[PDB]
Amino acid sequence: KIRPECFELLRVLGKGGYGKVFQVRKVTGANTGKIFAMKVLKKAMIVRNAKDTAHTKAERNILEEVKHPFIVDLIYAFQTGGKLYLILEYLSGGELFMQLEREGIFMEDTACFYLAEISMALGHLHQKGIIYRDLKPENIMLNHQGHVKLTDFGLCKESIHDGTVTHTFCGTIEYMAPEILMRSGHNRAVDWWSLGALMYDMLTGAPPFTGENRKKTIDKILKCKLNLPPYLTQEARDLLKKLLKRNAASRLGAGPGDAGEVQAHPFFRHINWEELLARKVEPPFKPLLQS
Ligand SMILES: CCc1cncnc1N1CCN(Cc2nc3cc(C(F)(F)F)ccc3[nH]2)CC1
Ligand SMILES: [Zn+2]
Repeated sequence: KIRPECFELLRVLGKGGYGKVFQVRKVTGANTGKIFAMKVLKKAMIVRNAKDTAHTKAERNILEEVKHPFIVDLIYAFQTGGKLYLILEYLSGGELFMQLEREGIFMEDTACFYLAEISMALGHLHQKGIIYRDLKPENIMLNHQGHVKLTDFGLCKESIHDGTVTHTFCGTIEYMAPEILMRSGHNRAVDWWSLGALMYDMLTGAPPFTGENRKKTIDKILKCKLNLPPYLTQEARDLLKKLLKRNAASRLGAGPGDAGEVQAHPFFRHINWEELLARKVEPPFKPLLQS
């Protein structure tokens, strides 16, 4: 019978308006001593909002259904009279964002590795009719070995909440597709845009469309006049041009082949997809080894 007293609170990993994420230690039952991450959501801050209650139920359902090496695992889920609990696998490798901050710019082979693993998580989700929608570096974590882990499937993590309509404008919009920003309707092609923005950020040190303020940034994304730096490889530039297109339906990955279309691009010519999925490829960075 899984209950809050089954877990010892160790430390706070994140604090938002909707609740906290803890590192926890299981203290009862078979797994005694096992370390997990625990997300604790404030019911009363959710129960009033309609789209927030829906999103809370969706995260629960997605994570329980999905089993994939590059997507964070849900272990337990339970409720009390005021809190929702999610017990997820503890991931010790930090955020992808931290590795990018350390390095400034990734070498092509480094970027290629992360983008390739991401393309597989993305492909798996699309098979199940799930859309990720924001591939900003802070949404991607690394496991203890340094392999990719997609992890934001639930409520906005912020404390302030830009307006009270949606949660699009609460964090950075620098990796979101134009059609998300316009709310004109969208589909899985949004994830391939976003993979392109993350790629551009990895290879140049900054996202493709950044302005002084939020309005100028939005305007740059909608205009979608891509500036390809001339020192990227021919392969990297060709993939970026194909991912970062205003017209969603013409992006690489947007057709019937989905991840298959992106994976067949020459930028990924040195990737063995069976060995990658099996995690037999050594990551460029091993967080346990880092200082
Ligand atoms: C649970 C997956 C994970 C696994 N292992 C180690 N670290 C992890 N995370 C992944 C998520 N990450 C960012 C974060 N998400 C948040 C969600 C909230 C919410 F309560 F929903 F509002 C609050 C603060 C939050 N901070 C914190 C550490
Ligand atoms: Zn928000």
